[PDB]
Formats: sequence, C-alpha cells, structure tokens
Amino acid sequence: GFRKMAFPSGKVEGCMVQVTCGTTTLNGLWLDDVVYCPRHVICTSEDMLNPNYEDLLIRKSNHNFLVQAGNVQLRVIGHSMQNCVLKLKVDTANPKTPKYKFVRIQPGQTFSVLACYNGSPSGVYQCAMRPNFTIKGSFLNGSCGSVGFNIDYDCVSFCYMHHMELPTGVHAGTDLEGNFYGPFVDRQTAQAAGTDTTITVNVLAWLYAAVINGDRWFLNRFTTTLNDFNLVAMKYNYEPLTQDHVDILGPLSAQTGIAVLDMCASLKELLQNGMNGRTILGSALLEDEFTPFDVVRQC
Amino acid sequence: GFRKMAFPSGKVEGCMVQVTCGTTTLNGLWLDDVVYCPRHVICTSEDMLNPNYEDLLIRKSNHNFLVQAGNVQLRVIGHSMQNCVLKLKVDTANPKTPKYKFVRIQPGQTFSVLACYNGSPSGVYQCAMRPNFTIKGSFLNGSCGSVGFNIDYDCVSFCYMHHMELPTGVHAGTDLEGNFYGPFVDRQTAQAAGTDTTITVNVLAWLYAAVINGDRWFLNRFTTTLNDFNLVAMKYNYEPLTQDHVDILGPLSAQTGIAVLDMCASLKELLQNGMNGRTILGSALLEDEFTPFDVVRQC
Ligand SMILES: *[C@@](O)(c1nc2ccccc2s1)[C@H](C[C@@H]1CCNC1=O)NC(=O)[C@@H]1[C@@H]2[C@H](CN1C(=O)[C@@H](NS(C)(=O)=O)C(C)C)C2(C)C
Ligand SMILES: *[C@@](O)(c1nc2ccccc2s1)[C@H](C[C@@H]1CCNC1=O)NC(=O)[C@@H]1[C@@H]2[C@H](CN1C(=O)[C@@H](NS(C)(=O)=O)C(C)C)C2(C)C
Repeated sequence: GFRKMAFPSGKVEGCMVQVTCGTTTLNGLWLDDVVYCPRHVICTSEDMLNPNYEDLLIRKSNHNFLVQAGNVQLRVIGHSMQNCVLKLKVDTANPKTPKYKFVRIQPGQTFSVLACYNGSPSGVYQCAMRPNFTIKGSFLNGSCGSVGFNIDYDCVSFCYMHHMELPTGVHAGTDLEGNFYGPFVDRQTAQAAGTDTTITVNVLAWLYAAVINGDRWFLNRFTTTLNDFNLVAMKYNYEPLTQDHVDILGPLSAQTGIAVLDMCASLKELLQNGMNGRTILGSALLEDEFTPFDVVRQC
Repeated sequence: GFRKMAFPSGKVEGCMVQVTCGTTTLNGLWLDDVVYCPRHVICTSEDMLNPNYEDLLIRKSNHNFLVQAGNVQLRVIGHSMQNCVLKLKVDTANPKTPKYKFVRIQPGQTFSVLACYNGSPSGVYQCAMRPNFTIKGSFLNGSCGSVGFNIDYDCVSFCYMHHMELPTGVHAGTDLEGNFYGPFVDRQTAQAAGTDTTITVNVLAWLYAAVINGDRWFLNRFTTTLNDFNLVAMKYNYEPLTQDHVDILGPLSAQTGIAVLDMCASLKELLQNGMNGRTILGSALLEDEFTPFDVVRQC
C-alpha cells in the first residue's frame, strides 16, 4: 500500500524540554549541554508588533530562563543568540542525545515534524518545504520550538524549528542555525508568502508509486520532450523539471519500466483534461508531498 | 491547520524486537518478560496454503526461536499460543516496558501504526479500523508483527498486530489477544473482505474541523432530522448515524455553534450534488479517517 509516513520520533522525544521566560512558555531542543529555542521566548504579547531582540535580551539574565526537562530543572549557565534562535548552555549534558546533525533542506524536501506543547510531544506528521518556503502543517499556540527532522539510520538530521502561523493559514520557521526559511521575519505583522507552485518531481514520483501499487488508469500511450512538458507545466504553476530530477526518478523508472518522459505525457494530459471524477491512490487530487526518496523508502 | 497525525512512537520503539523461527523473520512486541508475535512465524513459504498450527508448534522447541532485541539475544524459556499469536516468555524483562494495556478498538476507531521491519522501526502513520474490519495501511514483506497503538498520556493502549495483505490491496490483523479483526483466518487464500461503508460520524467531525480551520463554503442554510439524513446516507454506503455519535460530536458542535443536524444537511447536499471541483481542507474527497476525538486532540 501507500501511506504518508513520518520517521520514528523516538530519538527526538528524548531532546524535548520546556523553556520559559517570564509568562512566555515554548519548546526547546536539548542536544548535548545546549538548549536551542526560538528567540521570541524573551517577548511579551505586547512586545511582538516589532521587538528589538538585542535590547530585550539585555535585561534577561540566565535566571530569567526556566528549562524543565520533564520535571527536572536544568541550569542555564550561558546564553547566546544565533540569528532568530536562543542557545542556552546548561550544566547537565543530555544523556539521551542521539547521533545528530544540523542541515538546511531545499524547496521540495520533506521531513517529519514532532509537534510539541509545554515540552510534551503531542504527535508527528510529514510535510514538505513548499517552494515558497512555507509548510502546510498543524500548529496551535505554544507549538513554537517543535522541530522537523529526517533520519539516516543512526543519524537524526535536524532541519526546522517552528516560529509562526502566516495569515494565509500556513506556517513558517527557521533551520537549527536560526536562519528563516524564506523572506520571513519574527514579528507579528501581515507578511504573506508568495504564490505556491507544485513540486513537479514529487507528483511524478507519486504517479510512479501509484503504478507500483496497482492504480494505473491514468497511463497513456504518449511521450513528450523535457522542453515540451516543462513549458506546458509552467503555465499550471508547476516547478520546472530539470534533467537532475529526471535522474533522481531513476530507480522508480527502473522498477516500473516507464520512462520519465512517458510519465510526463500522462501527467500532461491529466493537467489539460483534469482527473474527471477518478482517483489515483485513493486521492482525487495530484499529490506533491512525496519525494522520489520517500517513495523508494516504501519499497 | 489540520494534518493527519500519529501518536509519538517513542515508547513503542523500546518494545520492538526481531523474532525468527528457521528461515522466517518477523517483528515482536516485548512487554515485561513476554514477546508477543504472529503465530505464522513457525511457517515455511510452502506451509501457508493451510497449516495446522497445532502440529507445526509440536516440533518447534524454545531453541527454534531467535529473539534479538537490537543486537542482544533474549532466551525463550516458555512458549504459549493464544488464538493467532505466539507468546514467548523470555528470561530478561524489558527495562523500557511502558505503562500499557491491551484493548479491542471498534469499527471507526483510529490508531497509530509503527511499521517495523527485521525488528527496526521503519516509520509511523495513522489509520482507522474500516467498518469491514480491514485497514488501508502501508505494509511490505516482513512487516508482520508491527503494532497499532493509542496513548492516554502515560498509558500506551495496544490494539493491533499485523498479519496479512488481502487481495483487494488492504491489510488485516489481530488485537493483542490474537483474535482476528474480522472474518479472516491466517492462511494464504483468496479471502476478500466485504463492501466498505463510510464512517459518517468521522466525516461530520472532519467537516467540523474544516469549519474550525476556515474552510466553510460547503455550509448551507438547511437542516434535516436524524431519520431523514440517516436514510439518505444509507443509500450512499454510509455508516448509519446514531444518537450516540451525535452526542460524541458535542464539543465540536459547541466550539462551532453548528447543530449536528445542521451539519448533516450540508453533507446531505454534498452527497446529492457532489463537491463539483472544490476542496475542503485541501482535499477533493470526503475524508472519514478522523474520529471526533482526533479532531478535539488538534484543538
Ligand atoms: C508560537 O507558539 C508562539 N507563541 C508565543 C506567545 C508569546 C510569545 C512568543 C510566542 S511564540 C506561536 C505559534 C503560532 C500560533 C498560531 N499557530 C502557530 O503556529 N507563534 C506565534 O503566535 C507567532 C509569534 C508572534 C506572532 N505569531 C504569529 O504567528 C502571528 N501571525 S503573523 C506570522 O505574525 O502574521 C499570530 C498567529 C497572528 C511571533 C512571530 C513571535
Ligand atoms: C508478513 O510480513 C509475513 N510474511 C511471512 C513470510 C513467511 C512466513 C510468514 C510470514 S508473515 C506478510 C505481510 C504482507 C506481505 C504483503 N504485504 C503484507 O502486509 N504477510 C503475508 O505475506 C501473509 C502471511 C501468509 C500469506 N500472506 C498474505 O498476505 C498473502 N495474501 S492472502 C491474505 O493470503 O490473500 C500474500 C501477500 C499473497 C500469512 C497469511 C500467514
């Protein structure tokens, strides 16, 4: 079968603490003896319109930070400020720190999000970094600080840290070095994201997964060139397919015996004529949240 | 926002072992000093057409069972056979055994599945127990023994253990006492499941979640009685709505200010006239995989 899956969240639960700065309470990541968290923990619900995080960080001393690993208080001994995130050095090192790394995913790359509230893991779901650098996730108040991650067998790659919910209903945050994903800033303002395109490669890899799972009615006897299809897709707000993406689709093209350009033709007529009531993999829409690697992983 | 989420799989990863009986290798659940697993581990790929599990279990001694918790071999000291599952008592008790219970979910109830292969957790996704006692999950060879679970803060409720992939593409298994969910038997035969209905209450709770999230175009100025709507839905292969389900929808009806019967009217015209191209919560289909409790949990 073919489901939307997330990496096992186990290893990340062991790094989930509750950070507080006065009234404000948001989640933090405890890796080794450092606790990474959004810098807007030093803010009040009235110091959000436009806060100078440099002057706000002046008055805040180590004792203004309450890190609580479950029911056990860690001691903030030092505090740094990398980009939009705080970095509170603590006395104890995490005995549960797994083999980890800090990465920056690209538009189209998917990762699991362990949504936490008050330091407690609430649940896990999978999202892609939309080409407009936003995520269509599930966050409420107090979710800030929840992280996005992928796993390389032993190694947990961290790629996201939640910050805000944009006007259009979608979410935005940073990588683990504090740099925002996109043109966003950490302030309460009407800062809407641009127009969203569809990750073409991710839909082709989904149709490849669909063929592998038995749903193959959409398949036509046609072909098209990369120049031909790419120019057709561009009109429908689709991520321009490159020869790189074609190669990434390799193992799927091999498993299925269907050329990448043969698959682009079936998609081309699907864009021109619509799905007309029918369903692919039990979905009445063209799903782009699955990378070629996501599909291979489920085979 | 509104995503399909699974409970944090952490606590379950600590109970995931690799069980082997000759050539055959499938996953097992190590709770306290007992390892629960599907009884068809004692089978060969030629002893599946119709195997007498009583006579097959005769020749198999404790030393024919290789339980490997990661890289550490446990010692099978005793072996029982509750319904379709084996129960191998081991020397060491699991130091990571969480507060757990064994439950039997009902058609309509959803749970997280931690899909394991060779004792290793491969990933987690959420499914409901379809009214025809099958699950639309994601399983390959060696996935048998992967468990389905819900969490009550401290307490992990176990409700499923994978056994097979039915002809129609969907999966079927047992509860943790070995009893199959549905009319299925553990043998390799053409045993297709009946016609599937739609969990009406789960769609109403999804439209309630949709209203809470801003998508509310489907809402009409009409109403209907429980007798009226229920008889209309029955024609479209829908689970007959009971007054119990109406009460369960309570907190959602309260959050939204929309009566349960007002919501059934919008669904009634949606069934009669179709969605005509439009999308609710970014879905071009009526989604029934979310219980009222699933929706409350994300609020
Ligand atoms: C996050 O959990 C935080 N809450 C608080 C509360 C007080 C002080 C600091 C923080 S961080 C929260 C999560 C989002 C709430 C709605 N769903 C979420 O994902 N983040 C916010 O509320 C951020 C936060 C301030 C304002 N805010 C917003 O997202 C606002 N939208 S916006 C992008 O500014 O248009 C708000 C929801 C209208 C900052 C940006 C620091
Ligand atoms: C499960 O992992 C097992 N594999 C083996 C191999 C040897 C011995 C025992 C087992 S249990 C496996 C998982 C399914 C494979 C396809 N995707 C899955 O979810 N289960 C099976 O292969 C079961 C197993 C024997 C036959 N089988 C089937 O599902 C067959 N379909 S059926 C329901 O019999 O129509 C097969 C896929 C055609 C039993 C039932 C013991």
